[PDB]
Amino acid sequence: GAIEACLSAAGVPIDIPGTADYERDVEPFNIRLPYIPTAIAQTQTTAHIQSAVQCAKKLNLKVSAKSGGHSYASFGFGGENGHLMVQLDRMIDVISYNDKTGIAHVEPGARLGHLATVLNDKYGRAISHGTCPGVGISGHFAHGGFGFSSHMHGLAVDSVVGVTVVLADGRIVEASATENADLFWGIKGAGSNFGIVAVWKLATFPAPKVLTRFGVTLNWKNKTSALKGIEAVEDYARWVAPREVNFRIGDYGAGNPGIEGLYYGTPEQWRAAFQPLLDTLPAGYVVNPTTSLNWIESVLSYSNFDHVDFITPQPVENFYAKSLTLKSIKGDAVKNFVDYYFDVSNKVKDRFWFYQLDVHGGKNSQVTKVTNAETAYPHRDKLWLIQFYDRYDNNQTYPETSFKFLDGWVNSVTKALPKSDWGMYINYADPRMDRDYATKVYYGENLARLQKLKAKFDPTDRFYYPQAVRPVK
Ligand SMILES: *Cc1cc2c(nc3c(=O)[nH]c(=O)nc-3n2C[C@H](O)[C@H](O)[C@H](O)COP(=O)(O)OP(=O)(O)OC[C@H]2O[C@@H](n3cnc4c(N)ncnc43)[C@H](O)[C@@H]2O)c(*)c1C
Ligand SMILES: O=C1N[C@H](CO)[C@@H](O[C@@H]2O[C@H](CO)[C@@H](O)[C@H](O)[C@H]2O)[C@H](O)[C@H]1O
Ligand SMILES: O=C1N[C@H](CO)[C@@H](O[C@@H]2O[C@H](CO)[C@@H](O)[C@H](O)[C@H]2O)[C@H](O)[C@H]1O
Ligand SMILES: *[C@@H]1O[C@H](CO)[C@@H](O)[C@H](O)[C@H]1NC(C)=O
Ligand SMILES: [Cl-]
Ligand SMILES: [Cl-]
Ligand SMILES: [Cl-]
Ligand SMILES: [Cl-]
Ligand SMILES: [Zn+2]
Ligand SMILES: [Zn+2]
Ligand SMILES: [Zn+2]
Repeated sequence: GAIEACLSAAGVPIDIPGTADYERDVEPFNIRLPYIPTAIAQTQTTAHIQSAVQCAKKLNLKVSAKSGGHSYASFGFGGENGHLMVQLDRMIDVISYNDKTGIAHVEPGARLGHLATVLNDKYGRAISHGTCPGVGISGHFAHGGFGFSSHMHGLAVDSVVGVTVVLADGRIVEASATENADLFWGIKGAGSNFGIVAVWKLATFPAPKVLTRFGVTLNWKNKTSALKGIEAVEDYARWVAPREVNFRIGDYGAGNPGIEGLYYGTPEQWRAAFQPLLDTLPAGYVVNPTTSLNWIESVLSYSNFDHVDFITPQPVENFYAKSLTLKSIKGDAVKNFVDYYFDVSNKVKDRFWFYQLDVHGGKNSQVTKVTNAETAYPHRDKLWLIQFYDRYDNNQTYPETSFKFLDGWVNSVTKALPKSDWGMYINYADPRMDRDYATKVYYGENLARLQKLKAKFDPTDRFYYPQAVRPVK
């Protein structure tokens, strides 16, 4: 048909329904949420991306880029059927590395494990990003990107010093502090809104040689212990936690919470640094043996796979997820959170679920050294980044009634807070919110500026998806 002909006329490779490449490319990470693009352009160059955007304009189509395909909402498809999908995941190279500056230029289809492998093995370098090796660089970096080096070195987005971008009108432009700084600001936290990033330009650091993985089995057997433990962790996070300590509270055992973390330094330095928290934890915790690691080893250690260099998708999952970013969990919020934890969550046994309470902000958190005004990322004044995840087996249907489980847990916290105290993180995209509400919680104090920038760069909503920022002149 018309779109296939258009793409082929411009030399853009297209997927053919029924072939291996098509089946691979069209499969969402979240199989709860498949969409059917009108066509898939499997791009190899910037020029391909550009030509694909031209065809979209010619045929009046919406266009969506898919990088690693990890959108919890399948937004890489456009979050609905019938978009032109620009499939980026064969564009995987570290294009160049400058050893005077430590800056790398990277293609937009490189996955985190692959990015980390190439930068380590070829250049001895590292970037602070997420833990999942199959996550795409573009979705991740465009909206933040949090992991076990973030307390020490900041968000994935904070490594970004420039981009090459294909705009809605087909132009290719550079953005950085010194050129299209307004576009640059939007790309850094809300990047899916403003074009298709074709090259990431990224500051790196020397790959650390000395790292310690640590863990604490909390043994919170009841509401009271959990309430006291979460209070104690917030205290340590807000006022004490050194830069070198990166951690979260996680429960993957419906009642077996643990601290997991990464410390920049030796096991003995970790213990001394963490002791103030261990001293205030409810009694009964058990400190796990530490593991000594270098950089590449730490990448493998938190990956949940037997390798990290992914150039293909990871196995798919079938799930629903939600998020919160909070100034503080103290007060009725934690009370309500723990009530639900014990009276509802721990009795949910028909599928796997977890929460993670990530130490995102706090006095010594590198994430907080950037303010909300400085990039699109709006969560700089939030101490907690919280993930809620609800997963069924791939041979089951996610039940229509199951949504109320995560909805109720999140409501347990939000009902206790003024709206100004909390947001939501679009890297944990939750499609069950209308366009206005979603963008309000995803972008906080930066939404109004983002709406203007949207009117400037994508006034026809060419890159539309249901939780894109609205263009408002
Ligand atoms: C599946 C998965 C997700 C994880 C995991 N671990 C995370 C972690 O340790 N920290 C985090 O901060 N986040 C974690 N996430 C969530 C991911 O961060 C998000 O799901 C990312 O958005 C995934 O990025 P990507 O794989 O590239 O997702 P896509 O679905 O392809 O696109 C997302 C979004 O971005 C737009 N987009 C893609 N490509 C571009 C370009 N080049 N330019 C502009 N916009 C782009 C898409 O259109 C879509 O809107 C661990 C696991 C296992
Ligand atoms: O769905 C598809 N889409 C991809 C993207 O076009 C096709 O790949 C191409 O197939 C071409 C034709 O054989 C090869 O020359 C080229 O190297 C290869 O990338 C693949 O054969 C086809 O099944
Ligand atoms: O953002 C994220 N997203 C993914 C979800 O897509 C999480 O993966 C989970 O991490 C858990 C903790 O290791 C595992 O037990 C679980 O099986 C695995 O799916 C990962 O820990 C988290 O950082
Ligand atoms: C919770 O567990 C702790 C551990 O012993 C205990 O002190 C406490 O009595 C238990 N329950 C309550 C309601 O405190
Ligand atoms: Cl094929
Ligand atoms: Cl809409
Ligand atoms: Cl709309
Ligand atoms: Cl308007
Ligand atoms: Zn590789
Ligand atoms: Zn306290
Ligand atoms: Zn393997």
